[PDB]
Amino acid sequence: QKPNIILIVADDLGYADVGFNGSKDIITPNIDDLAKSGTSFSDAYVAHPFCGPSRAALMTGRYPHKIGSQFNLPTRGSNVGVPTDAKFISKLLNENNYFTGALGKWHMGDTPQHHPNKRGFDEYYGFLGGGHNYFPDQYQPQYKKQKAQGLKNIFEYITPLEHNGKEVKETQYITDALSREAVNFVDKAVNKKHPFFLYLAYNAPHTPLQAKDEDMAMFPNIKNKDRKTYAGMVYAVDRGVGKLVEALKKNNQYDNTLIVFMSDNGGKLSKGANNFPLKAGKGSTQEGGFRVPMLFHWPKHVPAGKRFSHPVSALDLYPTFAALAGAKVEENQHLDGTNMWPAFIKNENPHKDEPIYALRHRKGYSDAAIRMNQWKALKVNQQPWQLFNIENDISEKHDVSKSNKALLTDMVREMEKWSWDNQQPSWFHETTEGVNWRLDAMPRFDKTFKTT
Amino acid sequence: KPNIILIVADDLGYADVGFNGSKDIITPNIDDLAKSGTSFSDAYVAHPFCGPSRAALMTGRYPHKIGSQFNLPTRGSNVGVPTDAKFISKLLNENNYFTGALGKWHMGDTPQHHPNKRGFDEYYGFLGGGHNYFPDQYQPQYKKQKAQGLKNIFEYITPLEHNGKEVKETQYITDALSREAVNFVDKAVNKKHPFFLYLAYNAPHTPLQAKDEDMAMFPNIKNKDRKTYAGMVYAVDRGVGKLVEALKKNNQYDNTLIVFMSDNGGKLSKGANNFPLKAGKGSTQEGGFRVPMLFHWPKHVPAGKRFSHPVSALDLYPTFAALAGAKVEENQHLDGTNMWPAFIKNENPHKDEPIYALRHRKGYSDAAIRMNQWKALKVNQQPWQLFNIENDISEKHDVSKSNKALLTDMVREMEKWSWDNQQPSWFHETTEGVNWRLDAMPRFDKTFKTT
Amino acid sequence: QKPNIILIVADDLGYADVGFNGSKDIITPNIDDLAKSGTSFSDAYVAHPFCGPSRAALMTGRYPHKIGSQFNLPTRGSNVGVPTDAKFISKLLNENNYFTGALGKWHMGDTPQHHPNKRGFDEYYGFLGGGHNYFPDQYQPQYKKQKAQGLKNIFEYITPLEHNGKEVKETQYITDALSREAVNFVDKAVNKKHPFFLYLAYNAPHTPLQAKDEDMAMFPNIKNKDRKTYAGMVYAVDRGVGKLVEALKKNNQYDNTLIVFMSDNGGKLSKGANNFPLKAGKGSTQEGGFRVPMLFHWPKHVPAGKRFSHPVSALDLYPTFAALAGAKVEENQHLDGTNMWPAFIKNENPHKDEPIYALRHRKGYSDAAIRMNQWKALKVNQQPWQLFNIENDISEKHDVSKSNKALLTDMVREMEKWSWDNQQPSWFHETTEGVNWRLDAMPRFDKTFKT
Ligand SMILES: [Ca+2]
Ligand SMILES: [Ca+2]
Ligand SMILES: [Ca+2]
Repeated sequence: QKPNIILIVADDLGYADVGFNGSKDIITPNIDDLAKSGTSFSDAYVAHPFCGPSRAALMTGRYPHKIGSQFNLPTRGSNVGVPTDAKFISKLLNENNYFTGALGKWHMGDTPQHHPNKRGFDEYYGFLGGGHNYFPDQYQPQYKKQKAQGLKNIFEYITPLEHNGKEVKETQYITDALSREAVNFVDKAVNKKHPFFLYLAYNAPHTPLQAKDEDMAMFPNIKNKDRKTYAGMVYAVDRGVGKLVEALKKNNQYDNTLIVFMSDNGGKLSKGANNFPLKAGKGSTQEGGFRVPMLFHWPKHVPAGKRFSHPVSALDLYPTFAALAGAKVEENQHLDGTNMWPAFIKNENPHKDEPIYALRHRKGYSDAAIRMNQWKALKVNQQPWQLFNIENDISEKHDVSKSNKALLTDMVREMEKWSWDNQQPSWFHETTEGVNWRLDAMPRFDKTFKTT
Repeated sequence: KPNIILIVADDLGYADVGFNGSKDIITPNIDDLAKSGTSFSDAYVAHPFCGPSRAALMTGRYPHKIGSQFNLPTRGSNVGVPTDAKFISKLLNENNYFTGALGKWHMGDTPQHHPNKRGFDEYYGFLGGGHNYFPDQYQPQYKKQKAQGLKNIFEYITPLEHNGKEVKETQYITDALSREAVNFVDKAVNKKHPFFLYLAYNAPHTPLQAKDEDMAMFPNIKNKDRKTYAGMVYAVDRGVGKLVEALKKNNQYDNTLIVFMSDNGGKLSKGANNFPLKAGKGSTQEGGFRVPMLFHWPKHVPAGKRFSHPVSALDLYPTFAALAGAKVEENQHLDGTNMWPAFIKNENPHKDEPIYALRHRKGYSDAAIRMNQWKALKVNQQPWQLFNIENDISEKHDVSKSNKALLTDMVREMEKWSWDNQQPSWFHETTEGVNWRLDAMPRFDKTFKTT
Repeated sequence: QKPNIILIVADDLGYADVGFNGSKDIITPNIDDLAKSGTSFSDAYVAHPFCGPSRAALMTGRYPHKIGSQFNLPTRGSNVGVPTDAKFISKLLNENNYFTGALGKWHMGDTPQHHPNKRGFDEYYGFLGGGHNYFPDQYQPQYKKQKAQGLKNIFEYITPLEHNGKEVKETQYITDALSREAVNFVDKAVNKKHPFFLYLAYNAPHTPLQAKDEDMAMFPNIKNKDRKTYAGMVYAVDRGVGKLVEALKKNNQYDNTLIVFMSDNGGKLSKGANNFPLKAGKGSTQEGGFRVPMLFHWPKHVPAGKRFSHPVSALDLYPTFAALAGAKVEENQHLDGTNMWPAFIKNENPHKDEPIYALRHRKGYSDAAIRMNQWKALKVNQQPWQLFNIENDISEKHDVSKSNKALLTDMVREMEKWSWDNQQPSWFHETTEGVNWRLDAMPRFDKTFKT
């Protein structure tokens, strides 16, 4: 009776780069099949506008700020990671009988205690850092050359992939390999006779922009070189989703599986993505940076052919997956999301009269976002707080703060209140970022929460 | 095992009760408890303002040791006095006591920081730093703001609660809290365990709002604010009388230890008087953290006496624990002492031991050390001063120049004591925390410099 | 079957100040006996180039940076110490049946929970601070005079020694007393019928430079006054080692005991030491500061008359002692060392293709060191990173970074990677050091890891 759960996460997939969310040029039929026979979300938000903190939030069900994970891990490697006392959704499900697998991108710590096998994943196949070169014919020779030279700090994008701690020699284009291993996983799950949970973390369409010629050949009308490469990268994900769906059907798993497909953040416009109609992209507190595509699919439980128009947070997946699995959640875990299912079924706002936050730090100041009901408050580029009616003004073109003073001020002060239990960052993505953090007396919330 | 009542007035000045020298405000019911018990001429709180003082009372620890050196953010927060420091209420509750808290909290409004999770079976009051006194005034303002859609409403006008459910209060807040203190000790009769009551009045803290009937009792007080203040204190005294008539009615009075005190010194610009002490609220001068206190407990606490040796608010935790038969573990790191053995023998419970105060400011800190007859003072970025506080209670005569070695030794022991102070877990305003970080605080290089 | 273990640690013993490690002037025959019938180490490194952090590392098996112990404890006293959640090697061995003793210098916290008896030492005899005056005839009168004056913050070098928390009145030159108590310990261990572990932490030859006339009389050819005093101090250690060895033989303990003799850091050149052929000394990331003498001795298990030429870290003693004792180590402990025994027996590098680090903080910047295989990277005096082939260039005279850019950069980046789990310091050795730490936004790893 308890359903299987598949969380598919594309990396830097732009808002307009799947068909079901308005793509005019990239075609994603297998992903679209899941949308057409399920529900898509027009107001889905991640907890942070870039990779590491967004992913920390997905797994922990907590705003990354609450657990010191506001920054990506140090790009050249580290002995730190998402804190081990915050129980991952995989570990919870595993403790309630689920068979658990994770594939592809991790970027939440490479130490023994931060490794997927210790965060409640029985199976893991992928690469532990922030991304990876896509062609083994290219990356394996570079790693061979650097290792034989004696070097220990080798760029994590060319290191060998692993399976449960043992290295492997990958042969296929990485997107295809991860898809293949997703098939292998759900095939292994047939014999287990428990429900299963799969975290499928594709690196596509994250840099570097490397695509197969066979995928790029499907977009002859895309004249721009990078956009074409990107299109091929996304299509490879779509082929993967089709390959996984044929395997689920083969095993009679398809009907009792909740599939969630989403992005971890907004697309990067300078690396082939499109976020139409949203402003800006990756790393912004504008909508482009943390409003993402999402679909649910689960026959007879998730309504087919619908589009859910109320705010949903990536933080909601933790308690929602838990509720659907029959897993008790303790109050000592401090989950920032909500079980969105009661409100989803009744077609009501699961965050009625409640804020959804984004807060991205920069050098000496912070950009911020608040989404509640129809309203979107925006703090960006050291400007005064702006307010938009995001239902009417999705592109954030018309600041109506001047005629809503009390409402905006109230929203900012509630964020100010919310800020106090944010931990100091446990790391930064670069050594100079942490020096500057300390030099600038951060967080400079005097700037961030100043009002009229 | 005795019942225990800790009554705490908020910003009650040193000279604003009769038993501690008031010439103008009259407090007969409070004075009754003094007359038939023991008052304390050298009683000190752990910090010269509300939040950290109260954190210390409940935890038995200097607030600096647990990151609670500042009042909680004035516009609300998700933080509070850390949950791993067990409150005296929780300890007593685990040793069979029925536990109640009334009025002011100001130690965290989250589920895990709420009174019901800090070991209080009953709670009636308001969770923030204070409250407007008249429901006729505050409830319409809250109705208007709530219907407007606003979520960050000023905590002084929000509705009071009883164990997490809201209520619609009808009386002047001081009288309501007194009434609920009666209701509590009445509920305690049927329980047949001993009880503990934390009665945290907001009077005479701002705003200065008094009943006309109380102000009418001070026709000779010409100053408007002092009159209002006087009426506010008198309302507390009426409350204490109403509680005492209830204790007698239930035959609880004879087996109850009542402690009446202030959380800190009075604020001179808001109607208080701290005579004969210098300065007031927030100072490391005596005015800021030397407070009135009485114990009352028939046959156990001597009647009509005045105890002249130093006592700390930190002492109430282990002293209440000892009197209740509650074991205290060393892993708790209590900074106070069980003052009862020394109290009975009329000896100094802190003989040859310092009592500290340390209040932070913008880019520097003021400090105080009280040991035996001596009072060391660091204030206003001046050199350390020393006073013989037995002879010189008003701190008029700095005798540091002729006691160099002693002063230096005292400061160095404070310097030693400072190292396990945690970084603050919050500040009362966002700018205070920014400045803390900008100024590289604590600037203990200034605070512990000697010559 | 399970061996006894003795860790003898001299304090600030210079690289060239024992015979077995090249001394031409100081003579140390009993120490040399252990070298001659065992193995010495030419490439032995401690975890930090000064006392407190080095010792924290020895006991915890962790780089002191990982546990907030990068600085010596506050010189005038404190309520902090090496964190209690990092299990000491003594506690581990004690939990696996060993009888445990510690002698002399502690300098890892003087509070109840940081005291030797709570860090897994059944027996303790010594002084809790960073050093001590050597002659009871001199120091006890000064302490008597200051205590009777009323002072509480008395210089830790003159305070009385203790035995398991009770004070004593020591009569002998401190080095001789500690040696005597080491005898007393191994005599007490005979009756126990378990294996034993002894941490013998001499303060010699740390300042102050105080020696017996009888020891100084053995070096008539040393014309320099301080070097002679120093020589006598080291000789007193050597007499102690002989006195301990005669006791081990008397009890038939000698043959089944692993004796490790080492220094906690490099010698201080301005206080009588010699670090030949190494550059600089105490507190430097040059070799002089953290490359130290070490010998192992254990008959039939440790090869006799050999000299091990591969890198060994003080961090290795924790897991190596554990493995030899049959004590399981959990991964949750985060040991930074390795069990060096498999590689030691095969005469292979126990840290093949693995770095050994040093990182000493200063005012506004940090000096650093990396030792891997033949290479030594050096960050000193705010200069660019240097690289030496330490096999060819032990004195660090010839920077070959200009022709090995990729290798140096790779080494620094691996240190940069390693730095991220370093905790903020939990204390500093002086109040102004911590203020400056905060003012200068430390750690300034932007300077420390620039390439
Ligand atoms: Ca991403
Ligand atoms: Ca107060
Ligand atoms: Ca030393």
